Amino acid sequence: KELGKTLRRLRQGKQVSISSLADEHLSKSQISRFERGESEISSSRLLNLLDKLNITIDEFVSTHSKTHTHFFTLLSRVRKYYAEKNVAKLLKLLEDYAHKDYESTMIKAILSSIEPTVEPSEEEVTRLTDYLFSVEQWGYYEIILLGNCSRFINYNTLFLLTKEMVTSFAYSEQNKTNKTLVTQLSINCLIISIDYSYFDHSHYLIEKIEFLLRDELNFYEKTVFLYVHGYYKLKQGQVSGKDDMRQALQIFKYLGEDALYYSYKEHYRKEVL
Amino acid sequence: DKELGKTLRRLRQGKQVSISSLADEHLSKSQISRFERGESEISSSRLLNLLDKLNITIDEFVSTHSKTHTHFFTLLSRVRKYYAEKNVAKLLKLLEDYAHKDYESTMIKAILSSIEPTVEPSEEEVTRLTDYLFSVEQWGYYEIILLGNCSRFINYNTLFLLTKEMVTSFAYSEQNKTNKTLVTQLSINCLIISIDYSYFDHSHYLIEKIEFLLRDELNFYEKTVFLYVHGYYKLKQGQVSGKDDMRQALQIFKYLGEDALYYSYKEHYRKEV
Repeated sequence: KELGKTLRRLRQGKQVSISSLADEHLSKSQISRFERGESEISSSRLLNLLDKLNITIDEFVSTHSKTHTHFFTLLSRVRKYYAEKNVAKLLKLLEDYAHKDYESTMIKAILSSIEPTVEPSEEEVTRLTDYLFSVEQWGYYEIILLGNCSRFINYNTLFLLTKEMVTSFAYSEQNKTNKTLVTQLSINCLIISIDYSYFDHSHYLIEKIEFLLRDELNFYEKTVFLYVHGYYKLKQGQVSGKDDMRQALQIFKYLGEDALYYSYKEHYRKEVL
Repeated sequence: DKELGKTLRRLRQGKQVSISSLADEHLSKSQISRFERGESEISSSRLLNLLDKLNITIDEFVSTHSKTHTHFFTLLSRVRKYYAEKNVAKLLKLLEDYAHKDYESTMIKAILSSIEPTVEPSEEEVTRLTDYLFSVEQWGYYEIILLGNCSRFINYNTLFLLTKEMVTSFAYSEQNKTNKTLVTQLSINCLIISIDYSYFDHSHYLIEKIEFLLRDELNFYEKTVFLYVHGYYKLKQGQVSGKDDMRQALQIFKYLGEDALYYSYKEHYRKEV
């Protein structure tokens, strides 16, 4: 509808003629009618055009519109209403997703942190975990659902799901945005393993987190891991973990991350001191 | 084409979705089948709608399909491999295969120069490259990677002016943020050069842009580098508190076990401070 106009603008900005893009299975008329909005074009031909023009399909669609993934839109709306503490609008979003079981479960799980009246039932959570167990390629969808619902999942199932998510990611194409989320959820499961004294699970998650952080930047996850791993060493007898936690606090302080600094500081004063 | 249908089927299979639930009055279930089998086409908007219905981000599609099926992505993966091995022989065979591709060959020669200084892009090649980058509608991954890898052969004044345009017009995706992160790094790199050449009006402009780019983001690595470089700017303006900023960034590197970064920034600190 308007995809053609986006293609024309980017194509012309690169000074690439339509005649230079045409070949045996892509004519100049097919490109022109698409750019003019007079005809659609096959997805394989668009991907061929974007490849010749060195435009990722992600850059192409995001230039056209921000409305192309309803799940990500739902996450941004929830992110907005949660910051506003807009209870009413979150419950309205819950009514929009009443026919979507997993999404409504996730909305109710997020809603509970600011309104204990709303809570996902155990049958709803079990349906979600059953879905996540049956998934063999963990994607952005699955990772976000687990992370935003982990508070209503028992530790045994949460650790089993985490291990399968990490394993599934290791055999994947290694999407970098998903890697970051998989790393953050593994650290969140590591925290709970240390607090509950499941040091066998803790040692396992530590080795996977180190693997996920290797040859990556991701200084935020490394900073959180420094604190959490030091917390593990403090409960294992090593007093050096106390130095690790203090260094992680200094990192938050030096970078002006006041919210993270004060959030971890009171945790350091409660469970360590 | 046929591989495109294979990608959508395994994506739909991984999400445990049936074809009748994806079908609507725009696309019948039988055509979804024929498309996955490579026996029929679908329009580009139908493909985008299918991915959204499957709750698969366009970034996920890029990493699972475009990464191994587009010219620029496969080129970068070969350059990274041959550069890591210092395989100058495999890099020139690459260049001869991309000799007809102008901007790609310019970048290959610019990267080969760091190991084999007899290879350099001509002044006519750089002018065509900067013409192109000055004239694009938006800065995508392709344009950002070109500037970052060829910046050694661009005079400072053009590099700064190109950096201004890149910051203003880069293709931004909220779900991904890969381009935004690269733009932040290249802006910090241009900031370092502006300080060494004592062009502090350019520096103060880049500082304000980098602070904006780091707002509402994590990116602790870029913030740690920016903390050092901003402290170097402060020191070069008589603000000796910049020394504290530079020492703090070095401590962040040391606490996180980033030895290559710690010693590299330490060496710069011991010389110029």
